[PDB]
Amino acid sequence: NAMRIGHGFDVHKFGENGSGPLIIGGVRIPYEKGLLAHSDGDVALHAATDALLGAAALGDIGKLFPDTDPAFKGADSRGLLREAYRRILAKGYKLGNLDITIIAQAPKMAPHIPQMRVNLAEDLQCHMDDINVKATTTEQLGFTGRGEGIACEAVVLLVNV
Amino acid sequence: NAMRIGHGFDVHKFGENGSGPLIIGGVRIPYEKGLLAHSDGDVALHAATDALLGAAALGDIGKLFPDTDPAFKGADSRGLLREAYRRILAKGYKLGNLDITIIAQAPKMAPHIPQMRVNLAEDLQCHMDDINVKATTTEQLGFTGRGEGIACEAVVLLVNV
Amino acid sequence: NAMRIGHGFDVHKFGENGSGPLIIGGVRIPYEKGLLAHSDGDVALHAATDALLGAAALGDIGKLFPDTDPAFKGADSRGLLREAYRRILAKGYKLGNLDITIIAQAPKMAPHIPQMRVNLAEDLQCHMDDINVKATTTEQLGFTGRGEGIACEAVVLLVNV
Repeated sequence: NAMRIGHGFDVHKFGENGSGPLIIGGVRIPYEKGLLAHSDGDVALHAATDALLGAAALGDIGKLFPDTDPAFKGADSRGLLREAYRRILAKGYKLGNLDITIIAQAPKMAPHIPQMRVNLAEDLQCHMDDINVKATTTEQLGFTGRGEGIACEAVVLLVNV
Repeated sequence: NAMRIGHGFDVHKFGENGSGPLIIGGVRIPYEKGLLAHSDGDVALHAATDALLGAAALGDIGKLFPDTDPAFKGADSRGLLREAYRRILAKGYKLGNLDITIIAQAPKMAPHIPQMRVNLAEDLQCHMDDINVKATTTEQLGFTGRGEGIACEAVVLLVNV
Repeated sequence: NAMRIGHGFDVHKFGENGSGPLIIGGVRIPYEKGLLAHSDGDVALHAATDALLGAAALGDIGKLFPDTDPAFKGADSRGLLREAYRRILAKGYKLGNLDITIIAQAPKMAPHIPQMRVNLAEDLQCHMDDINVKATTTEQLGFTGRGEGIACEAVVLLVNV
């Protein structure tokens, strides 16, 4: 039972032309709209969490932190990540590595990726070499391209201890 | 050559407002429309199969079970899964673990996941701990959100014997 | 640090009704439009590259080959792949296996997959058994289904040397 694979996927619709400014990978990114979600609305962490729990066959964030429950209204996605990893460790697994892809027309994710990596390496208690983050656009096609929300895909490897 | 990775992806358009009621992960889920496909139309099994065959570098379900061939009109996706695994075993591989994500606005996948896991653990001849299933919506965005079909992504790890 | 996982994702919008004819997985496929990209516009290689670099926590193709830089206007995606792998080897990793899924309504990818596999096995310097390629459509749904562009997802396993 040496190694386990996991996959995550999250999308959030953009809000009004208010503020937010969208938080992603625990980083506050200036933008003229934020994302609409029951929680912090951080698609990168949501997708990373789902990957982790999925690898551990623990379901997903829903299965750990009921979406219905008012205790998680606006809750910090970094907190959820951190709890999820505590459970994974409990079960005798440890992060191998993590690869994330943000899918967004705008804003540019590039400048914020180093800090995102810092946050995750901190949260999954590991060296920053086990964390990789990418962005791409869909060349203006589909709802991400039409500019309506952003999406995120994650892929994870867990190692036995 | 210790371990091999695989990825799958399937989508089916919804039919009329007839019946179906859609079958997914081998589970019959009540819903006012079913999916339109040449076979059973089970996106979770289709995507899981593709992942498995992909990891084994065996192509995909097309390469094993010609879509053109009338012998697979309405064929049980569980049967196809089962044959595909027989071939994978033949080649000296065995499931490590499987993680699936269903992408759908409605109906709720939650209540049916335990049974889906039972079906796969049965079919891939393994303990149910090596099988993980998740759902998410795309927050009403895109064709899954517009309610037009459902999509499924799968990720697999094969181990050498 | 035995094995590392990676994920890639690319999409390109179709051009006019001119020529192109679209190049994918290094194969020239007859079609009445080609893809619109700053480079060769080969979504299969782009996604494969991103997976590789992602597994190596090296960022993505952007981080190696600035999109802004005029030296990569129309550049061969096979060249980029090849350079990326040189860097991965430099860091003590080697391909385990690769699985790719092309997502397209038309044209049919089927007949070209053997040759695509030849190109990659050549480029990643390995036996063709470590390379798997698939296509699917989205049953005419979404922008791939509406026929507006094609998309590609890749998944990779790197082994330590």
